[PDB]
Amino acid sequence: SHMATLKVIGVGGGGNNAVNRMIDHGMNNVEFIAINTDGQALNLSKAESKIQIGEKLTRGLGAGANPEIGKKAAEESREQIEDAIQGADMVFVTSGMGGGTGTGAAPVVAKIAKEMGALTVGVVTRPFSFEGRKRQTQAAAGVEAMKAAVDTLIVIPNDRLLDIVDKSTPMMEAFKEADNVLRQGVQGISDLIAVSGEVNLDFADVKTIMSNQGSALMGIGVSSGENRAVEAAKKAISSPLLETSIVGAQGVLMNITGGESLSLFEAQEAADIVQDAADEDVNMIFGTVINPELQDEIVVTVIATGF
Ligand SMILES: Nc1nc2c(ncn2[C@@H]2O[C@H](COP(=O)(O)CP(=O)(O)O)[C@@H](O)[C@H]2O)c(=O)[nH]1
Ligand SMILES: [K+]
Repeated sequence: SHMATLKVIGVGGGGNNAVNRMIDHGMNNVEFIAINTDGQALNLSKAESKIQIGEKLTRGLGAGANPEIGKKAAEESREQIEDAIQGADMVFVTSGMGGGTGTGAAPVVAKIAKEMGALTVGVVTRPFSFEGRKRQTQAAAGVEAMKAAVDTLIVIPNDRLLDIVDKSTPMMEAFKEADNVLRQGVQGISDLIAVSGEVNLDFADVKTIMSNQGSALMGIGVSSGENRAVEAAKKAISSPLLETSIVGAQGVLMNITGGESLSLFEAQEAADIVQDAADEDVNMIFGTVINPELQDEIVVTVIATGF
């Protein structure tokens, strides 16, 4: 009764890319769905479920950077999108904003998922500044449309990738770092749903922290040794890639996983790190999992909303 069905939906080129790379990484008990106008992109997708939208509009090509085409394509394929989502308790929609299919279709996909009762999370990118103003303006319109259609939204400005690379870092490695935001969020929620805790949080706690909230932060931190709880908590909340930082969070789900050495003192330390960084009076849903396979490692999972 506890095993909520999670689906990750990539919409458009960048979304499809993220799905392919997450499948390559390995991720079980999550169903992947690839949605695109671009038939050739879908032919290369590794997702078990593929939905080609807008064939009568685009003749099987991509949207050619036109959000109107992405929106029309998704609206006309509503039933096929519904069929793929059916059964979902939680849907993550990922897309690169600024082109046509992601910008236009991802908000339609999210609205369909929300009206099917799924807890609906968007994780989307904004374009690099070097792509120019029209891409950014189109992306802004997509982001606003996404915000209206999801329960929670995580935006990754691609310009932040320029903050974490050196002059040689392969573009594909930078893209994998952006992928981690979505992948680790999904994994942390999957683990929370599946693993019974000593202070047990479940999918109903996820729904409470995320339903109808707007901006969100999802983070995981892992540390060991001295100060592990503080360091893990800091890692969970500190991503350089996020538009929405922890500052201003008024609601937090925090789950700590450790071995039998997990101390009460360090749990409070981790909670205090999150509360202080939010710089608000935070309402916390606190959970603890004891994994005796763990020795000195501690894992802190954070979901923050209420901005
Ligand atoms: N981090 C990241 N950003 C991407 C990727 N592909 C594309 N983008 C970005 O997503 C934007 C839209 O590209 P797209 O290929 O998704 C256009 P469409 O949705 O029409 O297919 C691009 O302008 C670019 O900013 C990607 O794999 N990783
Ligand atoms: K649980």
